[PDB]
Amino acid sequence: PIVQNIQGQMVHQAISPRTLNAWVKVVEEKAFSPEVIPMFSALSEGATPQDLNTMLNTVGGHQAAMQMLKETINEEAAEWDRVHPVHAGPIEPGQMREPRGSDIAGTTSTLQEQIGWMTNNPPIPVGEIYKRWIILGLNKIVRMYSPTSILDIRQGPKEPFRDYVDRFYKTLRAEQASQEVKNWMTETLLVQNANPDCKTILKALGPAATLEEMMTACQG
Amino acid sequence: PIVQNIQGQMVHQAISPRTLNAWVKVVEEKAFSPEVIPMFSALSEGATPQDLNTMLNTVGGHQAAMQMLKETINEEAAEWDRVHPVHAGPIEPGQMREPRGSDIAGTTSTLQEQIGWMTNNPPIPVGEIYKRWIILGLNKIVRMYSPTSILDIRQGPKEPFRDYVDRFYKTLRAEQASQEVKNWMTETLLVQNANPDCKTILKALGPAATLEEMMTACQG
Amino acid sequence: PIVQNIQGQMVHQAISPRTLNAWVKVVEEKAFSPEVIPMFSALSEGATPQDLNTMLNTVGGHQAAMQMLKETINEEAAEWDRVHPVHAGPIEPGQMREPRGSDIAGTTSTLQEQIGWMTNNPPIPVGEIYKRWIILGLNKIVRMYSPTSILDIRQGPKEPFRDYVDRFYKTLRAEQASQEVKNWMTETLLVQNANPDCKTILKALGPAATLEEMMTACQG
Amino acid sequence: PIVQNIQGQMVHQAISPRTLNAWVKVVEEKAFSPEVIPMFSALSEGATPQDLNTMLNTVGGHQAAMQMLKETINEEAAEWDRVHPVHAGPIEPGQMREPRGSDIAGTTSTLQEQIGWMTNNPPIPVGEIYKRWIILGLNKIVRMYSPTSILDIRQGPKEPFRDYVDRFYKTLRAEQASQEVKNWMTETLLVQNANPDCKTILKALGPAATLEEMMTACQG
Amino acid sequence: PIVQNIQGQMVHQAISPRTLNAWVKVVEEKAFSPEVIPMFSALSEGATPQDLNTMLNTVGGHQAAMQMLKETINEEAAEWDRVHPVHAGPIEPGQMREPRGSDIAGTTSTLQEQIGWMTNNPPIPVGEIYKRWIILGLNKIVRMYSPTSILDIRQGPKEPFRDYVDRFYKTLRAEQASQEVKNWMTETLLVQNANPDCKTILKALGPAATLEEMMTACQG
Amino acid sequence: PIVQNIQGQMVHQAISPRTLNAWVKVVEEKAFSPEVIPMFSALSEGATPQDLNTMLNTVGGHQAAMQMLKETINEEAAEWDRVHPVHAGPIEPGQMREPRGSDIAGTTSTLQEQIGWMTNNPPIPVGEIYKRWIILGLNKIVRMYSPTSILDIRQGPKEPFRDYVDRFYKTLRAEQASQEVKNWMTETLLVQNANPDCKTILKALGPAATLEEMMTACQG
Repeated sequence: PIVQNIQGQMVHQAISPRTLNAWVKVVEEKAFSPEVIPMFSALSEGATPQDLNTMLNTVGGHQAAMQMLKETINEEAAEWDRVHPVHAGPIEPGQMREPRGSDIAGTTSTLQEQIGWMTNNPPIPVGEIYKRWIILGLNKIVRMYSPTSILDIRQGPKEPFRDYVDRFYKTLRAEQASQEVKNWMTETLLVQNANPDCKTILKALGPAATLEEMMTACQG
Repeated sequence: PIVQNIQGQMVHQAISPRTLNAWVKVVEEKAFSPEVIPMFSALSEGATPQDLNTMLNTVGGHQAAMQMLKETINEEAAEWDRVHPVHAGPIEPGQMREPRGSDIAGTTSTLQEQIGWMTNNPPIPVGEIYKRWIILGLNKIVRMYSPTSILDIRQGPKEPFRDYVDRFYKTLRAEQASQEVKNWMTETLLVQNANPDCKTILKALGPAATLEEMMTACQG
Repeated sequence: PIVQNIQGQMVHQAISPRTLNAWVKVVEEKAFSPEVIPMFSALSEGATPQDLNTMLNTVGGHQAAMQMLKETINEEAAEWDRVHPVHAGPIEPGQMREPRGSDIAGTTSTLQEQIGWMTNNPPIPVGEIYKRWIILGLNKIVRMYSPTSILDIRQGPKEPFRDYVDRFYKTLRAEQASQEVKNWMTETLLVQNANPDCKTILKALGPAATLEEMMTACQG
Repeated sequence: PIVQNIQGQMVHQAISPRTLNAWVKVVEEKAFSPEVIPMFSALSEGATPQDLNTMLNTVGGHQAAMQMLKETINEEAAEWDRVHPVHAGPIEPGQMREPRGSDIAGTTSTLQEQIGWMTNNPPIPVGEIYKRWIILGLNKIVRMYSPTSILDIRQGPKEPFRDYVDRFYKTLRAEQASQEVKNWMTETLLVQNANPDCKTILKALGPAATLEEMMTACQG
Repeated sequence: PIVQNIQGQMVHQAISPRTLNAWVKVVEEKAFSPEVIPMFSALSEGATPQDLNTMLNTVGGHQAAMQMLKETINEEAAEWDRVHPVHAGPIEPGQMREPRGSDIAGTTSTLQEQIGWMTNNPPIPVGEIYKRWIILGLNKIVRMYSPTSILDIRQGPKEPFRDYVDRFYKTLRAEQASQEVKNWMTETLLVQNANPDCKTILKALGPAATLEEMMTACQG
Repeated sequence: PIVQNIQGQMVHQAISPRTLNAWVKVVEEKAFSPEVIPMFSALSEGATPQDLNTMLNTVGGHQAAMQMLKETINEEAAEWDRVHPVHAGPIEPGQMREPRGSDIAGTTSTLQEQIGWMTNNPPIPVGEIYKRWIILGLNKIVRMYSPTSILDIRQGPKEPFRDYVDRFYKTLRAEQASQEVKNWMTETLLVQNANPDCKTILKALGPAATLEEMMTACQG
């Protein structure tokens, strides 16, 4: 990634072997949890496109998901190249050329060019754009990987309300929806697909009640 | 997180994977207990709000408590923006914007803004307030996760006194009761809900019995 | 813990994750033994009172021993406040106030107070006093945690002599007493509860002999 | 590996034991996987040829693959020496001699020679050439180690479609071919060896459709 | 232990918890091999007597060996007090007092006195003498631990010569003898208790032969 | 061992327990293989002779190889003191004594003398010579530990070719044969001691077969 030395100039540090060891390990160990995506955001803070590509390719298995995310990367690069024109000519000092889709993807770029593009003034967030594309691809793969839909979860006769709401939130984290409508599901379906006793309890308590008090009422 | 060098000037540092690996493991290994709050408070000392958000997002399971702490953060931010109004419209040159309800948590604020806020002169303890809010949320959570109340704790006919008093102090530590009422009840409810023979022995020993005397007498 | 080193002494670093993780893991695995006393003393060499509080709060389980340690610390703090009264009236400017009985435990004090009290000229060893308090508490804990007394140790017909004396010395170390009677009790109890073969061997050797000759005598 | 940093660049540090241990573990545990080439490229980022030799010598087992790698490296070094002949006669003073074909592999060179070659002005990237040789050898190794060809892959009546396409893409990644034939062969081979139900589904969808719709079509 | 900072003055650094963790784990896991004492020498390089005392006390179990080493320490301290007189009077700056056996052992001394004694000119190797006493005690313990004597090992009819000589040297590392006589032992007992066929082979080859050629002849 | 600081001046550092534990695990884990000599050469790079002595003394088991390496060290020291006579009797002021046969290994020499020798101007590579001697000793050890000669390798009727060629190259690398004779025999013994059907198939290809062809043709 990129680090700043104590009272020194901006220098580029190599990839973290211990972090990569953890990243490969986490996927195998954790299977494919939704929390894995944040994991990538925390482990790849300020990482270069080459480091991101190495971290993606070093993963063993999930080749179908890798092909899907590569297709999404190609589509995003094509959209970027279509929305932003490309100009050619002499390169003036202090100003870099127009990055293309393949240059943002990092497949036809080099480490020195990436450093020059990320250390310019103003900086070009090529790494940030690639990381956003990667996390969007991971969100798509975790949406497709969801075994149970958001509208298919219902509280059973013997299933506790704690486990019910836990699974409901786990499916909501993996479902596809916008941020505004995201509250509508957890406000309506959470009480519309519960056990009838706690349904009546929450209806008598009030719909505007919060999760803590509604659970303390459903537990008692 | 934040480290202090021998020179005197501090810089930003990315989140180390070892701390989060331990944090994910400690939450899973220890489940939920009173000891998790201190570990959390000692492990995330001097960290940016984004690091705490990632730690609260990288946890696997128990999404109910995560939603509880998220709603607690939202309520605290609402109370903060209600009690602290923005009376100053324009911003002086060289000064950064005041942290609002959504900026104090790091939802719509980048890491550079948090760095500039925490490194100001004088510094703005946004991370400290966020840690206090998370500690209050965890207190509420461990109070909800109590298996039973303090009044229902009664020693059985053949159950030993060691595990009995252990469970008693365990369910008393997670209680939101004040120090005064806890010190008042620990002198009465411990002897009133004990083994009859031991209870009579402790009552005949005197009204100034301490912990070690009770442990030595109740086991004989 | 506080760090006294080269220029730049005005530094304070929190507890390292490796230390705290190791202490919680070792205490649970080793349960309670006389051995923990030196491990705790070595892990907390020159630590701040808040660090000791965090280390005492990180332990999970055994709430009775923790309550006994807390009440012993409170009693010793009350004794210290009784023997070292605080002076009334206004304090002199530039002179730090002496630590009170409750300030040693770190319950009503802050970080800057203990930092100024430890880095004062001359320094005030409040951390050493708190460590001695915790050591006395752990001594009382390991004394009350003794399952079998020292007099109920008798070697069986098939139990080895080495294992017998190992158990005997472990039980003797678990209990705290004056060494002047220990020198007599070890000699008047070791050579009395051995096997008949080892008993006649030590009788033919001599009571005033050393221990290594007794170990190498009845071996095998 | 080479360390290019602030003043004091003239420094050579050996390979860290942790990275070498991680390499040994990932070689022993996973044998050879299509993802080992990015692992080697990340763990050996900017290393001296001696470091590459030490990493290639610590491999456990699979002597045939190592011999294949060695002979490929020798052949490519011979080709480099043939295409880049060395100039005869005396060398100019102060100008470092060009590395020979055998000097790149580090079989007849020393540490100071390659240090001066990599730190010259302009630098000579012999380490990158050796890494290219090693990754080409690894590609040949993973192509030879292919247990089943790409045409002998047929999905059974009960095997899932996701695992089938995962195995297919894994076998395709294990083999190295031109980019202009792979996009045609995958489309002409995937929609033929699927389940009858999934075959009818994809026939109802369309040949020129994307892969995500094929994955989400016959799911469950 | 004692360390020297880069371009700094000689300062005493605190003890490392990981060292004690490795030390407690290795002794329990490896029981009492002769190499354990050597391991001790590497872990206690330049450590203060308090560090060695804590390391010995933190060991779980084996209180008999602890009592034996404490008795040896007391005997060595008494011998040092008898051979070196003790003087009293005013302490001049720059010169330390006469170290007593109780001060060499470190049971009745503090940290600052030992620091001043080890950082004086000329330095008084109190820690080195204590470490020598401790390794002598460990040698005595590992000699007592030896189940089979050096003269009781004989090669069986089906036992190979490799394991035979391995066990022979393992027992020789645990017997009580000086190096001058240890050479004669490892020269004559190796051929006196060997296999008769290999005995005749070595007699035909020659007694002055080294172990390598003797083993290569006995294998064939 | 020996580390290089950013300033430029190097200092002495004690052996880290992690490297010693890793070496012990590798020795315990893999017994003896031709691949452990590069592991030792890369793990103990730039270490004092005392560190190598401690590493060779802390190993548990296989004392025959330890005695072999000790005898080789003694023989090399004898050859050194025989070929390098001490012609200079007096020692110049400021100059250290010349390392003798017993001083080059560290038996009767302290660590300070070794530090002064390795930090001289010009430095005396005593550690490098000791490492070369240990490498030669380990070479002799792995040559002796060869199960059989190179001629006894014969592929059976049902034994596969992969494990056959793997064992062949293993015992060839463990052999003391020179680089020329190894390349001379690897073209003959591999084809003359194979499965008859495969043997004839490979002989029908020609005298210019490569390793990949031998692997792909024999398996058909």
